[PDB]
Parts: sequence; C-alpha cells; structure tokens
Amino acid sequence: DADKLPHTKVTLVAPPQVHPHEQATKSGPKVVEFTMTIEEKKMVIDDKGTTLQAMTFNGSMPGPTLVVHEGDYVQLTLVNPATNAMPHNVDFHGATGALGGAKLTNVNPGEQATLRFKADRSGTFVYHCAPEGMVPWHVVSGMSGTLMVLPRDGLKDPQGKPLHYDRAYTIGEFDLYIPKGPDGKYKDYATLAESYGDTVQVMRTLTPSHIVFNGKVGALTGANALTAKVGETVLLIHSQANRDTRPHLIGGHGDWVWETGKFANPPQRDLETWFIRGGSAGAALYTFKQPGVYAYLNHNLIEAFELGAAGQIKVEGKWNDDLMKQIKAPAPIPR
Amino acid sequence: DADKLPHTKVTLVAPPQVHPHEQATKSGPKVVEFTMTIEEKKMVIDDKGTTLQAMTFNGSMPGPTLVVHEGDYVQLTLVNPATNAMPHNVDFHGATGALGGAKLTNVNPGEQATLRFKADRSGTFVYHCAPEGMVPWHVVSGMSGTLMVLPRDGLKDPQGKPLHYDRAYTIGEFDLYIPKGPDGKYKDYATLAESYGDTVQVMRTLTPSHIVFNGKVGALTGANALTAKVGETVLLIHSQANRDTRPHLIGGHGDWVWETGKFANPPQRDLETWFIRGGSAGAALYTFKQPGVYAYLNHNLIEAFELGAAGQIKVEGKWNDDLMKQIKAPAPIPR
Amino acid sequence: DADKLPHTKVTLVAPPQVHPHEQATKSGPKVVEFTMTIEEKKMVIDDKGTTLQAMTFNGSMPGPTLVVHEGDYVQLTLVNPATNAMPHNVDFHGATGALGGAKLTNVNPGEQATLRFKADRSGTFVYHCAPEGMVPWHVVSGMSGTLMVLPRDGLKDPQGKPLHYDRAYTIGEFDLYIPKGPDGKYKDYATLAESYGDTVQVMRTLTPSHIVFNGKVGALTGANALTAKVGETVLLIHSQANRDTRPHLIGGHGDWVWETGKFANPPQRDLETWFIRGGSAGAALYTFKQPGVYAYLNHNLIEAFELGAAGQIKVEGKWNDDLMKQIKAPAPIPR
Ligand SMILES: [Cu+2]
Ligand SMILES: [Cu+2]
Ligand SMILES: [Cu+2]
Ligand SMILES: [Cu+2]
Ligand SMILES: [Cu+2]
Ligand SMILES: [Cu+2]
Ligand SMILES: [Zn+2]
Ligand SMILES: [Zn+2]
Ligand SMILES: [Zn+2]
Repeated sequence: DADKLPHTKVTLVAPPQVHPHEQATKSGPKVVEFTMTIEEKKMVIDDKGTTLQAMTFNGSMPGPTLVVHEGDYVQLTLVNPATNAMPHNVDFHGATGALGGAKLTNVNPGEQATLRFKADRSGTFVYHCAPEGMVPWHVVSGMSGTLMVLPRDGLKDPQGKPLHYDRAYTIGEFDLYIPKGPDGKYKDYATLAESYGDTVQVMRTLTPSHIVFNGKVGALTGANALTAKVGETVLLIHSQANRDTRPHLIGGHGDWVWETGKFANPPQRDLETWFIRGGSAGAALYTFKQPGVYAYLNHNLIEAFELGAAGQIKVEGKWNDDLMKQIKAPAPIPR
Repeated sequence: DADKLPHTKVTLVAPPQVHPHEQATKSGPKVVEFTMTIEEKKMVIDDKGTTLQAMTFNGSMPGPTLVVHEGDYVQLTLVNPATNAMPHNVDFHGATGALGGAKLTNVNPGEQATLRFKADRSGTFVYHCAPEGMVPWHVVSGMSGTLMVLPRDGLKDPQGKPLHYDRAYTIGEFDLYIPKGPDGKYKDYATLAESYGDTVQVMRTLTPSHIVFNGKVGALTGANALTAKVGETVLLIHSQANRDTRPHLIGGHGDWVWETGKFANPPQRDLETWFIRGGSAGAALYTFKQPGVYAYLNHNLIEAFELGAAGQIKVEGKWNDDLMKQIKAPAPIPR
Repeated sequence: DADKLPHTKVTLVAPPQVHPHEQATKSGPKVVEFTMTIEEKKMVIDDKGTTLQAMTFNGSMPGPTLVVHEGDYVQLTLVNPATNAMPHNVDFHGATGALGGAKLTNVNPGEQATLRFKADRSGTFVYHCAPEGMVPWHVVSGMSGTLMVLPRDGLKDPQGKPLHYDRAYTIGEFDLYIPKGPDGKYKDYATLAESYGDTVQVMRTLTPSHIVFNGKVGALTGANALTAKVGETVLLIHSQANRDTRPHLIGGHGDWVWETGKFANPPQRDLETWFIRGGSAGAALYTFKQPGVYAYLNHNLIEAFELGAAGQIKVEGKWNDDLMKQIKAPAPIPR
C-alpha cells in the first residue's frame, strides 16, 4: 500500500544531464515526488534566427528526465502558471490507466494537479502533453521527456550479468514543422495561438522543416558537446515522442542497446545504428576506448546534417593504435 | 501427405473480430478450407465525405483474418465475381513458392481458383493482392489481410511458459493516396479504372492523404470501439501491407509483443510502442488492469490524429488506486 | 600486437557477388589488406535515361563487400585518382575511433592513404564516404558498401547451433534525389560540382526521386537476376547507408535474420519482412525449397515498384506439391 511507504523528494536537472540517482539499490520502494512547471515560450531553433512558438516542461526541450526504480511510485505535481495561454496535462507511457494520467492532470493556466502512479515496469518511457483535440501540436512544439525506471538490482546483460553506466545523458529529438510565408521565409508569430493553423498545415505534409536535438540546431555541439573519457561507460537515453529516428555514434557503437527501451528484455550488442520508434525512448551503453570528438546523430544523414539531428561527444584519454592506426597518411599516388 | 488428411471448413467473420479458433490444441494437422470473394467498391473513408475507389477481400478493409495451426494446410478458394472490373490474385506471406501463390491464383472477373499451401511457420502473416504490373495500387486500395498460424501448443513466453489471449482483434492500417483537383478538393471517380493514373501520381510522392484503421477515419472509435474488461487478455493483430507503423495503447502497454509477428521467436515485454514493418503483421498481448477508454493508435501523432490512424478500446471493471491515483485534482496554484 | 601478425591480400569482386572467403576457420588472426579506388562518374539510373552524377568506391554502387573474421585487422589503401574532382575519405562503422577512420583518410584527387583497424566485432557494417561539410551528398551519390566480419567459428543460431550459407549476395539500396527543371524533366549535369546545389534542395524534401538496388532500376532483374537452386542456402546482405528499408523475399522468408546485422546477437526466424535502419547493414539466410522466380524487394511497394527498389532471384530445381499446390486452376465460377 503506497500510502504507508516512505516519501523522497527529487530535484530535477536540465538536459542533457540527468539527476543524481542509484542504479542497483538496497533500498525498498518509495513514493518519489517530483514537480514540473510548464513554460510556453518563443525559442530560436537554428543558426539563421528561425523561431518556434514552443511549449515545454520546465523550460527545456526535452523536459527533464525523471529517474525511479521498479516498484516505486512516481508522484508528480504539474503546475501550469497563469502566464501561460493554453491548457496542458501529462501522459506517462510508464503508467497504467487514464490515458497515462492525462485524464487526471488537465490543468488550465493558473492551476496545478498531483498524480501518483506505480512504476511497475522497468525501462525508459516517454512522457508528453496530450490535451484533447490538440495532442500532436503540444508534442511537436516541445512537450515531451523521459521517465527512466531502473531495475532495483540494476541493468543486466542477456546472460544476467551486471551492466552499469558511469554517466548518463538524455537526448530528446524533435521534428519541427515551422510554416513559411509567400516569400519562402519562415514565419515569426507574436503568440502561440497564432502559430496553430499554419503549423497544422505543415504537420499534415509529414515533412519536418527542422529535426533537432534538445531544442536547437547545435544544442549538443561545440561548447555544448557531451563529454566523457576513455574507460568511462555512458548511457545515452534517446527519446522521440512523434517520429522514428536511428541513432548512431560515429567512431563508436552501441555496446548494449535496448532500442525499444525496456530493461526486462535482453539488450543487443555491437550495434552500429539502432532504432527509436516514434512514441518511445531507448537506451544505449557505450564504453569509450579512443579519445577524440565523436558525432552522435540520426543516421538519416539528411535529417542529421541538413535538418539538425546531430550532436557531439568530446572524449579525453590515450589513443590506442591496436584499435586503429594511420599506416600511411594521405600522400601522392606513387607513379 | 496432405491428400490423406481430414478437411475442415471455416466460416470467416468481419474485422475487427476474428473467427472462433483454438489456441493450444490436441488436434493433428488438417486441411483447413476457406473461401473469399473479392469486391471492388467505392467507399467513404472520412467524415467530410471523401471517397476511395476501393478493392477488398470479402467486402472489408482489411480482409478477414484466417486462423490455422502450424502444420495445417490452408486451402483457399478465391472468387472474382463478374461484377468486378479488374483481375486479382493472392500472395500469402505465410506460404512458400510461386510468389506466395500469386502466380497460381490469377482470376479475371467471372473466374475462381483454389490454392493449397502448407502453413509450416508460426506467426501473423500478411496476405495481399499482387497482379503483375499493378501491385501497389491493389494493395493501397485495400486488398490485404492477415493469416495467423498459431503454434500447435499455443503461444509461449521467452522462458517457454504458456501465454494466452481471451479475445482477439484484428486491425489493418491503410495508407491512402487520394488525388485532388485544381480546387484542392479530393476527386470523386465514377469508376475504379478512372482513379488509377491520378492515384499513381499521389503514391509516388510517398505522402498519404489519409492513414486509416479498418477502412475509415473512426472505424474503431465511439460505438465502433473495441471492448474488453479488467482481467481479460486481448491479442491485437496489426497489419500494414505497404508502410511502417508504430502501435501504442495509451494508458496501457504491450505486455508480450512479437513486433515482427513470428511466434517461434521470443516476445518482448513491457513495450510502450512497437513497430510493424511495411509488408508485415505483428501481434501484441495485453491484460487490462484499469477500466476506461484507451486509445490504440499509430504513435506518429500526426498520422494518428490528423490523418486517421487511431481507434479506441472501452474497458469495463474496477479502478485500481495502487496503479494510479489522482492525489490532488486540478485546482488553483497556492499563493 | 598487429605488427607481428601474418598479412593476406584479398582481391575484391563487383556486387552482387562477394569475394571468396571461409566461414568457420581454423586460422588465427591476420592483417587483411584491401585496396579501393574511388571513381566519380555519370551513371544512367533508370529506363528512361535519367542520369546521376555519381560517386563510387571501385566503380560500383554499392562498393564491394569486404570480408574478414572477428579479431582480424582490416588494412585498407584508399586511392583517389587525379581524374576525380572532389576530396573523399572512408568511415567504417565496424571500426573504433577517429570518426570510423574518416579523420585519417582524407584524400584529395591525386592522393592515397592506408588505414588499419581491428575488426573486433562480428556483423555486417556499413562503410561510407564522409567528407566534412558534404557527408550526405557523397553518401546519397553512391559512396557506401559493406564490411562483413564473420565470427571465427561461423554463424550461430539462438541455441548456439551452426548456421551456414552456400552462396552470398550483396545488395546496396540507394535513395536518390535527382533534380528537375521547370519543364518537369530530370536535369542532366555536365559535372559533379554543378549537380550539388540543386540536389541539396531535393534532399531537404526527404522525398527520393528513385530508390534503386545496386545503382539502377532493374540492376538485379531479368538477365541480372541473382541465382540459386533448391536446397542451397543464400546469405542476402542488405545495406542502406541513409534511409530505412524493409526487405522481403516474395514466395520465401528470412529463415534466420540479423536485421540490425550483428552476429553476436541471436537471429530471428521465419520473418516475412525485416527492417534495415538507415545507416546499417543487415543479413538474412534462406534455404530454397521451391524453384521459380522470386522477387526480392523493399516492401514499401511504392518504393519497390514505382521507385525502383526491387530485384529477382531465379531458382532451379523441383516443384514441391506438399509446400504448395494449385488445387483448381483459374476457371469460370460454377453457375
Ligand atoms: Cu501541452
Ligand atoms: Cu504517447
Ligand atoms: Cu487485386
Ligand atoms: Cu507482400
Ligand atoms: Cu566521397
Ligand atoms: Cu555512418
Ligand atoms: Zn564504469
Ligand atoms: Zn485470460
Ligand atoms: Zn548449405
């Protein structure tokens, strides 16, 4: 009975980081309490100044990742401040009943609600806004993130051996549908409401104008690159609430991957590219063996390089000539 | 030798139901006899009166689901009445040889044929029309369905334990390519033949005008919703003969899913969203734990909510506060 | 230490064949040496004379398949002749570090380089060109192929039993983005450089003009069909470096399939249709049981029949009435 369990309070952090948590734990079930505040805002999503009339959990695309253990209860307070214009709610794919909690969390600007559900299944799960009659619009405008439900005894390989990560990153991939006017330039809207009609028209073509990681072209590149070092194991959580994607680490692999994102199933090993179904989150582990800059991208290369679905991981450490060596550098072809 | 085996005759039923059958059986192999009659007809496929010049097995999209056991022989009589205009045939993905039976079942209006094949592999398999030179047109116009070949000892989990369903539903998802005229309104054609050229042009864009379950927007919503009760296990068979889809039960899960649809492989558990490859049928089991209206949809939410790929399941029973509880209903934010 | 190992030299062959190699081997690790020469050339890609300003490894789309065993080192000499116009490189998904080798193999026309890497993971892996700032263009213009890294003790089924193939074929599937002029006819460009801008514009629509196997509509049909006989096991290697596809053998199955292409994972059996993620290569085994012409195609049937993604396998041997029989040929419907 959930009423009798101990409560904990978790402080969320902004993507691409994930809040501190244990993997395997000696702890028993708890009611883990979280709070999120919705923020509607205009965001610049590319390097030429295009804006999106966006909608977010906690001010970020994606929303923050929530981490619990299997058998915990998630207790979320969702706040919709009066400065917003639209009603919102939340649908947790990790939850059972009431359209994922959406029917129980309908909040108009100025309102809040608290939902509890039992996280009875391990895996990474999408959560997203789903207001009746406007579901796709709120999702493509930015209202999604991940709930990770870890097995109480941590991650396991196909033979039941322990797996772990030393750091976790969360990447949300967003297919955007920005309208254009008769001059072929992207439209800039004064309000969220004014963007709706034109956006629906672009959506129905099924062709995104942009496909971005974490809300913007280059959000995870250069100074914003993810980091690691040789010998460190990273967990890359990848969510796509609306459209398929195919993650790939250039120069690396998915050592252990749950592409459907559900940890009670055996992972696959040695993947070059994996597949995240629209409406899901998946998870890959990789242990770095070489230093350098890696590209982490959607391997539809047009979607990555032209539309925005690409980031970087900068890795410290010692180069390994056994794994790879330039035997002969570029030089004139012998005559 | 199939000539010496007992024959049975099966009476088909209209989707979304599936004809009565056993799962695990003490019965030995049989020749199971079915009949289907092709019907070409104009169908209304949305709520604004758009029509499709359609082609069907047995008058429905999808055609009916045929169920046998592994080691049975399927013996189909395919009838193409003289009231039709086009030649047709059938390609069973569950069969071996002769382009799935298509080369042996070419029937002009006024003709019929009978094919037998050994169902030697367990799983859900697409069948579809495939006339030489017009294959995509007959498929996208509605000529597909599912053959389910159950293991003789029923479904099994990854550890070899028994799985079962208490009721089965069949959902065919159809990407449609309806042409428009210069006024931007959908075209209405007097005959099937007259729709061909314009439709091919839309097909080649790869952008469906509509994506529907069971032949129409809302075919499985409201009064037409699927039904179940708390404690009942449902099998959802999902076929897509031409294009990928990603099924999801909102408020629920895929407890056990064969997304590639082949029962000799272990199922995955706890899925939020699964993936049906274009040209295949998959199968998910779920046991209801909460009452209420569930949405069952393609989780490209634009494809679901804008284009039509969404239905409902209405579930009777008792609400379970342990699984989910509204701790605080929507109410003003405390000052 | 790779410096002390024996070297071998492998002579590559043109797709759809694969160079002679052993599956299970008693041999220890070697440094396997290969050479490829890049050729830019204009190619005719359909039956109406459309051209592509193409880029290739070794003159073919796809490039040749390279085969080694797990624990071998691949040592590639990449040659970019002075007759070419563009810089090139190579990214092996089977390799670890330096963006797959791309950072170490940047070759201008008139240059060459030699890369070595350890093939420490079994599976079929894409390799492709990836010059900074032009990655998608070189890939969609034809610069991809497969590296197959076989387990030293050969392929294995889910229970660890031996699997084998008697012949191997390699199929590269290419989504092409050919521009059109104001008359609606495809453009013919005098040089590779002149095709770039217009092609990028088509790419960004995400709609291919053509999707072809092995560089052209019909490249694997008719006189160019693959061949086999009843009782022979074929391995079909299928690569797609940019876009998802869904292979299917009409009249057959994937007996054992590694759709993510990585041999340390158990294969799935009895597939009707499998899924190759954009940016990967997969592998299917099938043992023929019936003679005849089979179609091997992408089962988005519009992509196959309208856009080009279809071939044939012509199979010799004896028809098997137990597997399939025409009980009654097409004939008038009884009155
Ligand atoms: Cu919202
Ligand atoms: Cu959802
Ligand atoms: Cu037909
Ligand atoms: Cu088919
Ligand atoms: Cu190149
Ligand atoms: Cu790549
Ligand atoms: Zn570690
Ligand atoms: Zn039951
Ligand atoms: Zn053999």
